[PDB]
Amino acid sequence: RCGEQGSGMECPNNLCCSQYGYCGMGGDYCGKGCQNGACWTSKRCGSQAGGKTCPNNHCCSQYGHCGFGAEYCGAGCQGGPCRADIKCGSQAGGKLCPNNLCCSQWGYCGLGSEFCGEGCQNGACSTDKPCGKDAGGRVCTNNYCCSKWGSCGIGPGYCGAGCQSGGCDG
Amino acid sequence: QRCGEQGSGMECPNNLCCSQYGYCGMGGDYCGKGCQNGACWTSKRCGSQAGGKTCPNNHCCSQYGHCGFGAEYCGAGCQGGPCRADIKCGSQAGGKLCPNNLCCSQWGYCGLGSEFCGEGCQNGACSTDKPCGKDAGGRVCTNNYCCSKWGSCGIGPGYCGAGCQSGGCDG
Ligand SMILES: CC(=O)N[C@H]1[C@@H](OC(=O)NCCCOCCOCCOCCCNC(=O)O[C@H]2O[C@H](CO)[C@@H](O)[C@H](O)[C@H]2NC(C)=O)O[C@H](CO)[C@@H](O)[C@@H]1O
Ligand SMILES: CC(=O)N[C@H]1[C@@H](OC(=O)NCCCOCCOCCOCCCNC(=O)O[C@H]2O[C@H](CO)[C@@H](O)[C@H](O)[C@H]2NC(C)=O)O[C@H](CO)[C@@H](O)[C@@H]1O
Repeated sequence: RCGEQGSGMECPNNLCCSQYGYCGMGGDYCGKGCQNGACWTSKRCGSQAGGKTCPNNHCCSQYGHCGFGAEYCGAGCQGGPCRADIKCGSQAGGKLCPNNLCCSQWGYCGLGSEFCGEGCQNGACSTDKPCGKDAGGRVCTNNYCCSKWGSCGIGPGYCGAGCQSGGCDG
Repeated sequence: QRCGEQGSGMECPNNLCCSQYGYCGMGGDYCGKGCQNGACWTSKRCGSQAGGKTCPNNHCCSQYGHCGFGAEYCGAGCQGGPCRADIKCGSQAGGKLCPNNLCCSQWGYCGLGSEFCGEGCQNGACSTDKPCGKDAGGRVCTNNYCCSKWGSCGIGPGYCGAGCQSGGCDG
């Protein structure tokens, strides 16, 4: 299942999540009731939608609609994989990258070893620095949960029993 | 309920990692060894370097065939996903299809949204929903989409199952 019926799961290759939480293509999926993917009626995002982000890594246009191509990812792009470089980190007042993108040592948002590897400042860093009581009490970035084992992440093993800090369950 | 191979190739929201066990999260247990999609610490391979495989989660395929985001991945040499360069398609570019079900606009560019998927859309996830099959003079869908017994194009058991007239029907 996808969307609401499956913890916000998204379909592969821009397939549409129907109102019943099934992946497909055509009116019964992409038409009325479409939850995510290549929905015929584009989702709202950005300033026009209270800062809401686009699903499926779609770009948020200057008009607050989700999609792909120059009109969405080009000039005035508000979110998603915008064509413009996106600044983050201590170079930009500690600004986080949206959608868990990694902030590189240089203060740019992205994914891949150049971003998530050595010097990664926030997001889905691969550096896996220890947190919690055995790490001076370092809290994770992005409000990620610090597990009882002193590692940062999201999931029952991080946010559940023994969660030391972050988005711990409650 | 599950992601990855445990959940019909399902993908996590917001680049969350699908663990080797088909659950969504962040950190080593999900993004580390066994990660299936999302922000895997070891980026998936794509493009020419990997048999033309496309990146999951709509990540960019860099010139070197690794999945990710940023100028290094979506900029110069980008082979797939939301590349920064405009992507040509349709009659303007020899009837080329768009990847990942993206719509080919009236102008022959790949994208998503009404400008691309609306009037004049040539292939991909067009919202124009033009008829197919016995009542459309035997016309077939683009992208090898299934034509349902009802005469509409799509993918799913209602389109590809019983009564399927053309496309990638079941069997
Ligand atoms: C982006 C956005 O948020 N769009 C909204 C918004 O949509 C619009 O506002 N649409 C207005 C239609 C666009 O008309 C505005 C004029 O644009 C000026 C530029 O010239 C227009 C035609 C030439 N553009 C063109 O041919 O673009 C193509 O080629 C370009 C290369 O030159 C390429 O960069 C573009 O990506 C191409 N665009 C397509 C669709 O192929 O509201 C809609 C209704 O709620 C909504 O559905 C839509 O999602
Ligand atoms: C990371 C970053 O912030 N890049 C920024 C940043 O870029 C720079 O600062 N670039 C200037 C030089 C970078 O600083 C040099 C030190 O960093 C070294 C990083 O290591 C790069 C080594 C080459 N990597 C490589 O080949 O990766 C490929 O193979 C890897 C191993 O298999 C694999 O993990 C990668 O995924 C591969 N990369 C790609 C793109 O496929 O600012 C730019 C604006 O000025 C901005 O556009 C750019 O996005």
